[PDB]
Amino acid sequence: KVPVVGIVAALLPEMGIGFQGNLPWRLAKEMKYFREVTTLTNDNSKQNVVIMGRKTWESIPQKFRPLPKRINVVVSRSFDGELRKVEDGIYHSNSLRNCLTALQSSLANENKIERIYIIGGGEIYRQSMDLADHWLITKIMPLPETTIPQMDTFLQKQELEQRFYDNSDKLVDFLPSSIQLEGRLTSQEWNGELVKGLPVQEKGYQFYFTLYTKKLEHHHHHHHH
Ligand SMILES: NC(=O)C1=CN([C@@H]2O[C@H](COP(=O)(O)OP(=O)(O)OC[C@H]3O[C@@H](n4cnc5c(N)ncnc54)[C@H](OP(=O)(O)O)[C@@H]3O)[C@@H](O)[C@H]2O)C=CC1
Ligand SMILES: COc1cc(-c2ccc(C)cc2)cc([C@@H](C)C#Cc2c(C)nc(N)nc2N)c1
Repeated sequence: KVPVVGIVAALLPEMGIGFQGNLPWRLAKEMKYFREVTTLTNDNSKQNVVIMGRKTWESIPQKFRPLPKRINVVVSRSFDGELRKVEDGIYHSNSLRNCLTALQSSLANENKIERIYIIGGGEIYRQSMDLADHWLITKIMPLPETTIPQMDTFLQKQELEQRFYDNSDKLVDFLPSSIQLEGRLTSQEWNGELVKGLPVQEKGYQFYFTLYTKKLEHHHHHHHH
């Protein structure tokens, strides 16, 4: 009932997302996008949830966690169960799946979560292909004289493009309405792939804000009593 949206910054063509527990770039504009998208709501009385694996949590600088103005959920298999408040702004869960079911109960949530953002990392994203309704992927490309950074963690692009289609034409409409983007929508070929979205450049990189949406499903079974 509440949308589940994975959100990620990935380097094309491998969709690399990390190296040695850290982001492989430092892009203030990309990070600003991430902040605004996850923080902002259309309804002023709601907040978003951000869910992340334990290793991702531990890599966020300590001055900046928990992420402000969002409900933070950290998942670890060594936590107690399925959704527990441990500090102001921090929930622990021992289960990505059960945590999502729990967050979705209108009795627990009072219909005051707008969206649930899944914010990483590799392990968590692997498991979220079947859980997310949408993906906000920042598609990052090294400009001509930019060294490709070393990377060790990757989005599952195969499974991605299996389950989802590039719905970037509807990106602007999908974002919370107060966000302001400086690009206009833009299709560009890059190493043999169509890259469609809203362009920025910063440091040695060009990047596009894109939206992926679940492909239409055939009606095989509805459960009847
Ligand atoms: N480019 C981007 O947009 C982003 C990139 N990243 C990158 O990803 C990398 C980190 O990814 P990765 O190492 O895979 O780690 P994760 O952040 O995905 O954390 C993995 C941990 O989460 C816990 N966990 C995983 N699945 C479950 C589950 N189903 N239920 C309960 N707990 C679970 C486990 O914790 P435990 O071991 O304690 O039991 C596991 O070791 C870093 O390089 C980081 O920079 C991260 C966020 C964004
Ligand atoms: C892997 O180490 C990390 C560090 C930070 C971080 C770094 C610096 C500061 C000042 C604040 C937070 C954030 C993250 C995670 C939570 C992220 C992210 C994410 C992004 C930047 N962009 C997009 N598009 N999606 C994301 N999930 C990880």
